[PDB]
Amino acid sequence: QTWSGPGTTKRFPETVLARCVKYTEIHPEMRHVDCQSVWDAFKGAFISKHPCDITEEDYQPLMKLGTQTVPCNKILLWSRIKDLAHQFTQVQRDMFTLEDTLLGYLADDLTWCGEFDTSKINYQSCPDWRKDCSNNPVSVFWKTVSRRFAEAACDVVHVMLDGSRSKIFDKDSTFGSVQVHNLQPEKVQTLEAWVIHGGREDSRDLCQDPTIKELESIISKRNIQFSCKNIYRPDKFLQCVKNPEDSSC
Ligand SMILES: NC(=O)c1ccc[n+]([C@@H]2O[C@H](COP(=O)([O-])OP(=O)(O)OC[C@H]3O[C@@H](n4cnc5c(N)ncnc54)[C@H](O)[C@@H]3O)[C@@H](O)[C@H]2O)c1
Repeated sequence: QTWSGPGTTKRFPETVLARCVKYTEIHPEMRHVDCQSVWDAFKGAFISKHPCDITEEDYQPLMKLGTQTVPCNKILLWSRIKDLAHQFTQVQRDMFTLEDTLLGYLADDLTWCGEFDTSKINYQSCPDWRKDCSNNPVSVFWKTVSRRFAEAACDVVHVMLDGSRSKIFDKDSTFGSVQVHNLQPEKVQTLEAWVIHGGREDSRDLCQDPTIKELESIISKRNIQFSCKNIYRPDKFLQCVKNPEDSSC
């Protein structure tokens, strides 16, 4: 092991390519996209580069090719609750997480890195953001696209949070550290948090949690309004999303 983190996901190239093909077949706005070109831009960002010396500039060709206009008022951010967030947008096709854009979809759940001294993809190990270095191919990609997604948002921006974390709002998460600080005060009217409950019996009003007050305070300073909703039963939440024209929802 050079690095502490998992190596590049097996079949990474085929996977990105196949994801690109699938995405561009499904999403008509991205029909102009040449997936081979996308892949080549993606590779170019990290191949032959030291995996602790990646910059946002490295991903600019990919950002260019992956240019996508998402409805700015229909953005769902999330933190620590990836699965519910995606289940939600799979059904509420009106709304978009980052992983519902081409670039986020290409990269979701994947790891990748290269090596400085060669042009090969490193399937053995990749830098861990913590135990190794922060400017790695994965962390730099996610910070860049997460920032740009946040910059794109307008009107009411929603964020799904895991109410079972004990830092429900975590300043150190990508949401907390990058996206909160890149919501444009000129465009964003309200950030509304949906705090997802995840455990036994009748729960507190988690919108009163100190970390939520922290989030509210941060965003208020940025001249953006804050709203918060408890989602007490995520299972019933999704069921209501799947069939909304139904009493009890
Ligand atoms: N799809 C993703 O894996 C991804 C990663 C980072 C950020 N984001 C965007 O930011 C928000 C969620 O990120 P979050 O950190 O608040 O929630 P989170 O802590 O749950 O992170 C989501 C995933 O990204 C990984 N991750 C988080 N920060 C990372 C970093 N700096 N370097 C490498 N991997 C990292 C985590 O291990 C986890 O698998 C969402 O709005 C999302 O669209 C998505």
